[PDB]
Amino acid sequence: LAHSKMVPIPAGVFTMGTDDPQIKQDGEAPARRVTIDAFYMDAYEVSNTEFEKFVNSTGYLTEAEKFGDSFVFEGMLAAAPWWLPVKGANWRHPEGPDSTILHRPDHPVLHVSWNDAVAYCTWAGKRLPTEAEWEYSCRGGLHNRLFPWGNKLQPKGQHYANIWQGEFPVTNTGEDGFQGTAPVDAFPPNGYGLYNIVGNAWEWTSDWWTVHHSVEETLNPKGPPSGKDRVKKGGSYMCHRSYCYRYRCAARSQNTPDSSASNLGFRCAADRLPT
Ligand SMILES: *[C@@H]1O[C@H](CO)[C@@H](O[C@@H]2O[C@H](CO)[C@@H](O)[C@H](O)[C@H]2NC(C)=O)[C@H](O)[C@H]1NC(C)=O
Ligand SMILES: [Sr+2]
Ligand SMILES: [Sr+2]
Repeated sequence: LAHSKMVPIPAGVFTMGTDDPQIKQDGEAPARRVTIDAFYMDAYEVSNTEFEKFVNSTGYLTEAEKFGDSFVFEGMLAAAPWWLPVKGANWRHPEGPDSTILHRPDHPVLHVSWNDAVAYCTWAGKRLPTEAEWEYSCRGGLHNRLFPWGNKLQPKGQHYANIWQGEFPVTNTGEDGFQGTAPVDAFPPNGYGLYNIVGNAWEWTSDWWTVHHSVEETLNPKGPPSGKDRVKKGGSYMCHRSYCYRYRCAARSQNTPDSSASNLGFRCAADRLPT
């Protein structure tokens, strides 16, 4: 297991966003041409084992631990009735006090805030990716497709990402092999070597959130200089077309940087290889 390994994302120009927005309120449009310099992206979402190495090294206490609660999806025991603030829910106890990560060391770390993610990535000699880096990487060398792999949800009748099957929120059939999270190395990689870029855990990016984008061509854009929420990408194991079609690379959502939840993690990026 090399779950802190990075892959080289090649230099290129790509179309960020879409002129066929599916969630218009989220500023998926307009499509815009963005140039990205070559850099490195973590192949995997940061796992419990990998975060535990960080915590072991630094003593870091996450914002959820200090606040004393975090958001948990009701189905596995607020922004929606199915999100409950649970006392003692944190990265070690993802559904609250009497849950554990002992049996899921290779699953993505959860209940990590934007600040927690920055702390980890910087500790690791890395950083968060920008939204544009994240989206470019998500698209995996394909142009204007819905998903990392193309436009079909189940190409060749195969599951390609961990999202919801069944009637949300009452019934998760586990058709794709996982009701909650999957191991960070589950499912096929995309064209650049990334696993679970869409689905599984949401991923923080460095950008402040806005819904107002120009069509001007940009180079290594960093997002707006100010805001109140940071951008997160890719959707999660909770997402279903019926209520939440956010497992597309162009999709985007937000949370305040001190926020944490049972479907939200991250991966790191770097300009160059670290030690
Ligand atoms: C984080 O630190 C803990 C505590 O040191 C590690 O667990 C110990 O690891 C040693 C060495 O393999 C074992 O002999 C002990 O049995 C473990 N102690 C306990 C109380 O579990 C743990 O492996 C570290 N985590 C990571 C991801 O490196
Ligand atoms: Sr699933
Ligand atoms: Sr993901």
